[PDB]
Amino acid sequence: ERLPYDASKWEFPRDRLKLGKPLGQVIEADAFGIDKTATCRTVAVKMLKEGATHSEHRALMSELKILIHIGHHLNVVNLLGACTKPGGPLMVITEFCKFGNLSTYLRSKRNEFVPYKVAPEDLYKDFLTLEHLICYSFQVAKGMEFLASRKCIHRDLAARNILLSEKNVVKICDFGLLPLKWMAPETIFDRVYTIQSDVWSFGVLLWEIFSLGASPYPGVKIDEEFCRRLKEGTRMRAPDYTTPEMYQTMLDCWHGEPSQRPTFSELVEHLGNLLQANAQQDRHHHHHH
Ligand SMILES: COc1cc2nccc(Oc3ccc4c(C(=O)NC5CC5)cccc4c3)c2cc1OC
Repeated sequence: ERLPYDASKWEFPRDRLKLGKPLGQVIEADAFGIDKTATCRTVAVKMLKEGATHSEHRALMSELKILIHIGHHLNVVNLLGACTKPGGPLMVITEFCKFGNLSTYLRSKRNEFVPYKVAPEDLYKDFLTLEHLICYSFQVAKGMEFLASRKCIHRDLAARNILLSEKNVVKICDFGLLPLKWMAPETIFDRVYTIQSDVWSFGVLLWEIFSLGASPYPGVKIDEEFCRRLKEGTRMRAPDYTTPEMYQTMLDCWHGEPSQRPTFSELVEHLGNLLQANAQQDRHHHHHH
């Protein structure tokens, strides 16, 4: 809230928005002239319900200022404008990501997956591959490195909070706002949220990605015994689409001591190298077959 609000730069006229169908509250809409292109654009709008508690108002208002303060980054949902002046409801507008959350998307591609491609490639039009999985991981790491470098803590980093746009570009959203499955031990037992606890979560996210949309800790009940084992040191087993290195990155993220966990910067470099390693390998697979 301390943060300022430049209406000149962000305010957008309400009658320039055509509110469409709901998505989640979040609504799909068309905005005319929302950006320089002065064209029509599909956008996602988060708005307050009729007569919302003045608490929900500043809540959504701070959501808008967080976005304005954080700034722009390709891997973080982009703020396009807002309706804050009197005359209608408060609305925060962001770019639209047509494919939705990464989790649901990955689940829908389980029958359309191959670790890598070889000619004839049309046998794999729009197929998910290891490069895709590692690439999504890389992008989210960069987004997190971006948020972290700004003292911003996600608090709920999971696949459902990752959105997918055109050309396999993923974006982080709903930051700084059961979920026990993504919470680090210290967050559960001490209620402590740090950048390092977001790393633990990144670990669960990795698992989601390499399980192609699976729910973490399958078959396990989330009770006292579950939390205890998390403390004892017990960890999920490798997911079905993981590579050896990736599962170790998960384990690293799930280190008991927060300080011993990798930083998002380290993770960006690591996943970056994995991505290249995979590409080289793929070039060979592709060249000899
Ligand atoms: C096709 O399905 C969807 C596509 C979507 N594409 C883009 C954005 C969507 O919802 C969102 C997600 C996060 C925010 C935040 C925000 O992240 N605020 C925190 C930054 C403080 C602030 C303001 C509006 C938002 C709209 C979408 C929702 C969908 O359905 C659920």
